[PDB]
Amino acid sequence: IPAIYMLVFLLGTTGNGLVLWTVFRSSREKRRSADIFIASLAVADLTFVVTLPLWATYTYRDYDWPFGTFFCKLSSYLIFVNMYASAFCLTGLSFDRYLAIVRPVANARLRLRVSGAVATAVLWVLAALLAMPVMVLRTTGDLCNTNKVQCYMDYSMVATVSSEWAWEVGLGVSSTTVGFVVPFTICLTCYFFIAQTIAMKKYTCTVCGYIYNPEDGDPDNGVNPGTDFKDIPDDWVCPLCGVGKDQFEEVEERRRLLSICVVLVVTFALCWMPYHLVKTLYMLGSLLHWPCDFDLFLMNIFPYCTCISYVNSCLNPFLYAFFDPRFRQACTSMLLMGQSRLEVLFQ
Ligand SMILES: COc1cccc(OC)c1-n1c(NS(=O)(=O)[C@@H](C)[C@H](O)c2ncc(C)cn2)nnc1-c1cccc(C)n1
Ligand SMILES: [Zn+2]
Repeated sequence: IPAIYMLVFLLGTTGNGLVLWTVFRSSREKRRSADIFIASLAVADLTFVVTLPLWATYTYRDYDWPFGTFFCKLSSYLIFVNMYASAFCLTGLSFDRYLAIVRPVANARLRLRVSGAVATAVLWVLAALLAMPVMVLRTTGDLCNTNKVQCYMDYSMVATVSSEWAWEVGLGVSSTTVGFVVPFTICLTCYFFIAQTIAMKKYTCTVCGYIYNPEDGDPDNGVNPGTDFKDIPDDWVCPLCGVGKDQFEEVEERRRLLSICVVLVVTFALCWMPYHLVKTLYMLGSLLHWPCDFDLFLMNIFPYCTCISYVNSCLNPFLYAFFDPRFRQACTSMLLMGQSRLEVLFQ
């Protein structure tokens, strides 16, 4: 348990430090549309790793904060700011893939570069405003131990004499809504509309090169616009060379940007679902009144839920090295940079 957290800090600073460097090293006119959200995700994951030496020492001494009041406020604020920001970056990535693949409006009216620049400014402004009450409510002090001080959320500042639970559940449910429920629903809607257009795959002639598009079809021969290639009558031949349906190959479009988007979302959902499910169940446990044995599990699973959420911060650079070919190409170029460095030092 303590050795695992120490490994995350080592893989986080070097991992996210590489991701941030690879995007910045790329040319001004050679940058991808998704790169603006990739760079912002790297900044969010990097600052998330900076809060680990404050959190790991706190867990070692079993809930003890020897840093201060301002450090308890800032670290807790940065943890939640980056919690919303990383989720909003994936929302931007999914919407970027939606506007490009689906295309709801005209190509000139879409403004993909403009929309991306607007979304990145709005997400960083929202993440700071939404996580703002966290910094205000967080304060250091003795709870029961007296000799050992702990950094906790003190609801007494805004709540009345009995509405202390109401604010914990009020801010708690909204955090799951803003940070997971709303972004994941947009993520699911984007993926659904993307798969909807892809559903009817293109077929190309291996003889002449006729690119059959299911959207346009072939109304000159009899194929209605919207007919799938498999739904086409068996008597139909190529309108350019007259070859059978058996001489056509399926267009397996190498959608690399969607592969980076899906993998990052799936891994995020696997690392954010146990943290958000245990939290919501604990908040609902006081209102719905769940059994004594059920609440005992959630209290012991939660410190491990915060562990797997920290894993996601250092797991992302590994995913860029397995599915993204652009990051793999810049990695080899980084060793070539070190090869010219050793060649310039001796010549
Ligand atoms: C803002 O970081 C903190 C700093 C110090 C202590 C903390 O506490 C565990 C957090 N913290 C908090 N506070 S909490 O809301 O008061 C929390 C204690 C809540 O009462 C609760 N829920 C579920 C159960 C079963 C019991 N009790 N919630 N999440 C995190 C967190 C931590 C690390 C990484 C991530 C992604 N998140
Ligand atoms: Zn043909």
